[PDB]
Amino acid sequence: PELPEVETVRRELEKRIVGQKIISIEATYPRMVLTGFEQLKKELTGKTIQGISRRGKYLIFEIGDDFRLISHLRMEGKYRLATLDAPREKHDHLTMKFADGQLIYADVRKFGTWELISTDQVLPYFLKKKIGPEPTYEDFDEKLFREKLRKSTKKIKPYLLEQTLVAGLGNIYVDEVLWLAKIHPEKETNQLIESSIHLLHDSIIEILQKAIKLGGSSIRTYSALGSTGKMQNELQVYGKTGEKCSRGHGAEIQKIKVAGRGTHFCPVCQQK
DNA sequence: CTCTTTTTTCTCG
DNA sequence: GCGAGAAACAAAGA
Ligand SMILES: [Zn+2]
Repeated sequence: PELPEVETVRRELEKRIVGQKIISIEATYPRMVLTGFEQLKKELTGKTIQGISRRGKYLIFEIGDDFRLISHLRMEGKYRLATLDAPREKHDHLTMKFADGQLIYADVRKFGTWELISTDQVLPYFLKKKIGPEPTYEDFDEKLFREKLRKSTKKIKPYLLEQTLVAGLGNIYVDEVLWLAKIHPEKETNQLIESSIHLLHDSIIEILQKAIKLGGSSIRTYSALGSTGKMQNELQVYGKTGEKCSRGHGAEIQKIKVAGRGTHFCPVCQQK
């Protein structure tokens, strides 16, 4: 997932598991708990979930006053809420059991991670990762953004993916954003002029907030939280190779590889 | 059979 | 520091 999908999951969990006491925690893949599964089981068992937050693509479970469980779903992680007698599925790895249901984490590729940290360590955790601002008009300052782009000869798509200019873009929404802002993904950032950077800044905010409003992009429906999204029906370029650009000049969307990633763009709208 | 494809961190030169 | 490439891992498709 990217930020809109994680925010969608966050909202669903907030409605369903806040106020619930954790009765037990069980793992079939304890190695994804990077701070140690037995420690996490010992500390969180019997605690009540107080809230669910998010920073960038990270989910933050607030559990008791003093603990934060930071979860990253990486490429394929999925949460679902099930009854206590639901059968195990092949790629289920962790479960938090409540009195009347359980929260199950599944991840086919085993990339997702859980980290238990203290409340007063959450802000340092994200500072150490150098995560950039949230994609909102209030937090995402164009002036700093502009200065960072000016100092770099990185290509704009990979620099946006780093999460340091702004948090939350992944491959789908960086392709959508650069098409909307009419910028080629291999454009060196120090060549962008002020008006392009302004359009890019606003396009990042608008695309991600639209995606959040529509419940994220679900390339299929699942048993899992966040699988009811509708943003996938609004994508203009991601996965649209060979289809016509929707601005209607008859150009086909093309797919290239940029810094190892599949990259979809309109060669008329997005000139190098 | 092999190769390629689908977030963050790691290696190497 | 940089960029390129690969790796953690699993499954599907060519
Ligand atoms: Zn176009």
